[PDB]
Amino acid sequence: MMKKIDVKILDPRVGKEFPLPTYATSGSAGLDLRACLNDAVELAPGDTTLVPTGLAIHIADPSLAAMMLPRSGLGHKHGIVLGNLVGLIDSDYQGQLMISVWNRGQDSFTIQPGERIAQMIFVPVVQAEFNLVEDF
Amino acid sequence: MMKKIDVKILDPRVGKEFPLPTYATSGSAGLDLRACLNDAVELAPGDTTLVPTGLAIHIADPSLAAMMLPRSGLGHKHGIVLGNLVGLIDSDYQGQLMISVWNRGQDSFTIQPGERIAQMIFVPVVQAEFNLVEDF
Amino acid sequence: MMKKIDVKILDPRVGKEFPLPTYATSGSAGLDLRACLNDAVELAPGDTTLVPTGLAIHIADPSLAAMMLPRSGLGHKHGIVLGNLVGLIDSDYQGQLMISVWNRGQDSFTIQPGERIAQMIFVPVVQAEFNLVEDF
Repeated sequence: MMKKIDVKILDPRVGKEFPLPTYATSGSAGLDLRACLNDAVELAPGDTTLVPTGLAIHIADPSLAAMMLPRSGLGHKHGIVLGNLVGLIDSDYQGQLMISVWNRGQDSFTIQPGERIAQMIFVPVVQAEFNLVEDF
Repeated sequence: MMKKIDVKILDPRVGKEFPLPTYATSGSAGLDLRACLNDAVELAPGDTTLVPTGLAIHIADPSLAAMMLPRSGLGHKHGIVLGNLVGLIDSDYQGQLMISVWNRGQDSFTIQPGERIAQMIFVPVVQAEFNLVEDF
Repeated sequence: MMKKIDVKILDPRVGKEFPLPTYATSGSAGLDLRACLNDAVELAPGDTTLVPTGLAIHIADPSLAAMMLPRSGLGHKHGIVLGNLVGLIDSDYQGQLMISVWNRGQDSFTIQPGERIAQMIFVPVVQAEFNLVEDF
């Protein structure tokens, strides 16, 4: 229920110090993304930080998009979610996948190099052709 | 535009004290989920709580996933949203549907037993097969 | 990869003072929505406001829904996101598209008339037919 998606590695630690993203089970809908950091980053309550993944994708098919969402436990239990809430990746975006991380909780939290911090899903998207009407 | 989805009832009050989820209209995209609580829960500004639904689903088809989102009025007018922002349910998750509720507002809010507190949609998902390239 | 969607203009400034929504590129997944305001609105940290778009859509096909999400830069860099996090538009909703805007940041921000403040995507949705089982 695949679609081949081209991926390029931007940081030499990817696949060496921490693995490439993989589906945990065959019924899994998302892939976990990990923090490609040189040093751990401490987020006080309310802070946001942009975390690199060391990866770039090229979806290429305009009928597909990817969405980045918070990991469920981390968001619910530690208040570690995305600063833009939900990240949308277009079929033509070819830059590095960067994760906006926001501490919406009451406690400081430290992101460690290689920690899984977000999940990404691939969903079909439709481009609307607007038909202007004066009344429905 | 259905797909039959297996559902199991975990709490005897479901369908008795509050009904099973149903689509409001035939053009409705989501189903409202209700709080299966013994007692009302009061959320001060900033608090989060995990609310049981008394329900479990088994999507089973790996081409489909479900997403849980805030109810629009409650989120915009009362600041009652999800602590993990958007909840993703995999085709192989078979445990109880649990809702992470967060009061992102300035006022306390009390969740009453049986109140509709989130909505869920079923969307097609694609599993990516990564093709490693050195350049796009 | 279109679907024709009926659109009705509710405010005479739309298409005159600021253009109708358009896909930036042919591989773009979302459309940016702009604030249809008479006066700029200043949001202090924590405030929410409901912003009209001057537009109404009628999806009409029950197999499609639209989702409204924060713009990535504005959400990550200025803390300007949606108060209901993610807005869902049903195939039968025919009222004006209204955007719940929340300042989740630490600074005040002023929304100017015509500014792009959210993005919308059209995604296929499936209506579940529940099959009650006592065990999976």
